[PDB]
Amino acid sequence: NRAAQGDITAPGGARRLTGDQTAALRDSLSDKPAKNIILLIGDGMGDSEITAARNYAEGAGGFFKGIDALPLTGQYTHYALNKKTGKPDYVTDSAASATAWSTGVKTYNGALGVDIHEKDHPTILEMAKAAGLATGNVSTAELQDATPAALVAHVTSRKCYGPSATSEKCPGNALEKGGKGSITEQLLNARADVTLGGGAKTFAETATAGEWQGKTLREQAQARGYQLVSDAASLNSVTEANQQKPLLGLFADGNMPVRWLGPKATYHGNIDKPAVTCTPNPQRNDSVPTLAQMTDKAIELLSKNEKGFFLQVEGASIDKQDHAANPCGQIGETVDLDEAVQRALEFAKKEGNTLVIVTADHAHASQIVAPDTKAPGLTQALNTKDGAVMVMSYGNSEEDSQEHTGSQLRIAAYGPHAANVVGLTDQTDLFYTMKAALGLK
Amino acid sequence: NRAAQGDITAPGGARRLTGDQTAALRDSLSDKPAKNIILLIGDGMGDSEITAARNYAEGAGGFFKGIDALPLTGQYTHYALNKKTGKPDYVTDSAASATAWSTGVKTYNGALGVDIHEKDHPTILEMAKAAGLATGNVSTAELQDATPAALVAHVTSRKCYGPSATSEKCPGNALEKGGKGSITEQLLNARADVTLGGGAKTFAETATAGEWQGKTLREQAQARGYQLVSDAASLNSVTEANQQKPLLGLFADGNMPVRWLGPKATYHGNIDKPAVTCTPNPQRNDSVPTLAQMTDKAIELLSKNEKGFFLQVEGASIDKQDHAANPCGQIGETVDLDEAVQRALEFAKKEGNTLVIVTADHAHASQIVAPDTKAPGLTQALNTKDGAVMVMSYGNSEEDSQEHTGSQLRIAAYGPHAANVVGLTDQTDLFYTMKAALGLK
Ligand SMILES: [Zn+2]
Ligand SMILES: [Zn+2]
Ligand SMILES: [Zn+2]
Ligand SMILES: [Zn+2]
Ligand SMILES: [Zn+2]
Ligand SMILES: [Zn+2]
Repeated sequence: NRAAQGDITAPGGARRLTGDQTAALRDSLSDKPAKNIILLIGDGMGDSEITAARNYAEGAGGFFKGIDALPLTGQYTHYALNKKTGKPDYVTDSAASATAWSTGVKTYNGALGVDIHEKDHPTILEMAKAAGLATGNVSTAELQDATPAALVAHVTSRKCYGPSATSEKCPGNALEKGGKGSITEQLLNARADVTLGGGAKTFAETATAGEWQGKTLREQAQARGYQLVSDAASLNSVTEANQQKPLLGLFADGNMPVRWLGPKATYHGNIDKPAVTCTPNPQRNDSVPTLAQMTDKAIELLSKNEKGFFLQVEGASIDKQDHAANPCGQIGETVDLDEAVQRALEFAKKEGNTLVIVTADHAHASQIVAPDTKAPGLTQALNTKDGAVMVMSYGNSEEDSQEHTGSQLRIAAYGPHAANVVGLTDQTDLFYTMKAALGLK
Repeated sequence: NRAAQGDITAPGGARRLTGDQTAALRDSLSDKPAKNIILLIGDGMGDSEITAARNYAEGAGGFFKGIDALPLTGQYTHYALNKKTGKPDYVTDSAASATAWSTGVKTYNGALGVDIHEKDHPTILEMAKAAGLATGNVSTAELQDATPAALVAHVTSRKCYGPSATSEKCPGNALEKGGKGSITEQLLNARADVTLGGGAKTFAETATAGEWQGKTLREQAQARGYQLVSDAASLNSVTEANQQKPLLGLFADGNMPVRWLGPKATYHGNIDKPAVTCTPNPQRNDSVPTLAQMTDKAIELLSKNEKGFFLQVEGASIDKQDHAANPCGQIGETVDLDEAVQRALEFAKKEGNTLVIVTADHAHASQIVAPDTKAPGLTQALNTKDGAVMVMSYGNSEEDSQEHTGSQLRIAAYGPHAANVVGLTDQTDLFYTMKAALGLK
């Protein structure tokens, strides 16, 4: 626990520590192998986003019981490459970053599972599976989106969702041109044991070539032995997931719905609008599983493999609501993630051989600023759990989408080999940390 | 060393790690006493600021040999308190934040060494000196400015530089009303062995009461046994500093000039103005010591003391140039600090009983964004060491001054007790960390 000790107005009352950490920390260090790994990604979840969520939901002196509880921490850099020059491109997108931690190679913005030369490289999930480990890939995004796609698809543009877009935009990748296929087709080939998220829509396309031609990708999935679920009760009734019967959960047509609703930040909104309180999203049907519920089932199913498992969990819409300049949506998706993280830590603490990592793909726009701020972008005032006003500012785009930022950001870990996130590292080190911790080749 | 391995375009070439860190970090873990501490603060130096500076000066895959080299890292919270309510104020100023790590108690914005009830609390410097340790206080700001002033002064507003402003803004601290006096008067009473910075201007005022009434604060210093220096050569030639002959250096009227010149960011500056390369500041005379040089003399003089020393070093103008939306200024001052950090680490590695800590008082405005960004605030394109463009954005104030932000930010450390900065901590923990490390009371 790292909440404030007591009365934050008094001496020592805002302390998060109760005693010397040296012994505890020594004891947090083990370089025995990891049997399992859970990687949780908050898309766009930089320190700022963590801090704003913490402040709103738990109070400034509060503590995220998942997010904030990983004891080994550092900062890592997630710059991409300029595709022509090979030089750094200081602000990555989700595809280049996800490619870095999943393959160990930098690449250009938009690219999945390929380097700047457009050459494929195998992913941590593929190398898990090859070693006979169970594999999970979970996200609140449409499953074609960069973050989950990067683990199972090798394509020259992240827009290559299915056959249609792939033919037009990744001709080199398209099945009918002899390539590996669209992101959705490659996802079906990769056959992780557990794949849960949104993105049903693209499954309605029919393949233009290959063994399942003329059939929707949904049909292909059924033809190939996959159990399809599409809501929380059907997911919960699944009793196994393996190579003979892999699980594919499709819980929405595009992105899964956000947990909280609030208004969009506006010009001078912290000055001209009253403070806001977020509310649970009245549009999110109770029958859509949450990210922690997706995470439960995935852990439950994968932990059955005696050899071990690799699991990626993405809180995808932190980023998407940060783009939308929607503090409540943004914060709620961070709360959402913290719940999934608690699940992971609770399994990992009891199992004892599980390395859990929590970070983001890149930083974002949202800034916490003073209540009287007069800023040129979009702002909004929030009433926090402390009963004070926090203002959030989105000040880096005049267009309709607040943009990523280049700042290094937090990475934290618990479990075997967690030492390797500490100090300054690069996103590509995380690939090798994962590879090594599981003893893969 | 945590530079990129090799060819950042190739598998594994952006890695910062050369192998498994578990055993190295184990060996970084000592709970034996610290004999000395050196605390370096980059004012306004958030993770974004570090990143921008590294990107520019060392390249994206580069490594600050000082700043980036401390092996035990975490993230800390620095929210202040509303004076009336006692609730968190999510964006601190430099006075509340420096009060927190220097006394271990939160306070309101603009307060120095006092809590929200205006009650004094002892500082780590005062406590060091009482235990017989040598003490230094160094900064590129005027020495009355919040960050250095917090170690030696107790006032209700940070604006109470000398007798003149203290009588009218901090009437309860004014000497003529029976208070402890202005920041400058209290600074002189506290009598650190070594005190170096700017702020000569205020020493020209005359005291309104007390033993040295009717004399200038400069004459008071002389009369009280202090050796006064005003430039690098005179500073170089000092051979001792102690309670009989304490050292006070005053190297500028107000703030010391910055190291680098470049133009101010402007609206659409990344688009309408060409890329900038920073150059050295023609206004900074060579006779002005640098922060590293100040740090050198300080370390050398203070290390005479057999029992130990406490030293704080502030790269103060990272913040001020962030305020002024001036990337070359901001970056130059971060490079300046990295040098002073190198001095400190070199000294700690050789002496081996010294805890060194590098952090910031709070986060700031500057954001690294994409080259074609169209932002509503102030931007600028810069040519980095990698021969690529980085754009920087200042997007949270339509006034002449860009504003602090509340994100938690990096704290890093090296030496005995440095475990206590790892994970999530509060800025007030840092006080207690320092205190227990030095066995103080
Ligand atoms: Zn992203
Ligand atoms: Zn994503
Ligand atoms: Zn995004
Ligand atoms: Zn400051
Ligand atoms: Zn300062
Ligand atoms: Zn400031």
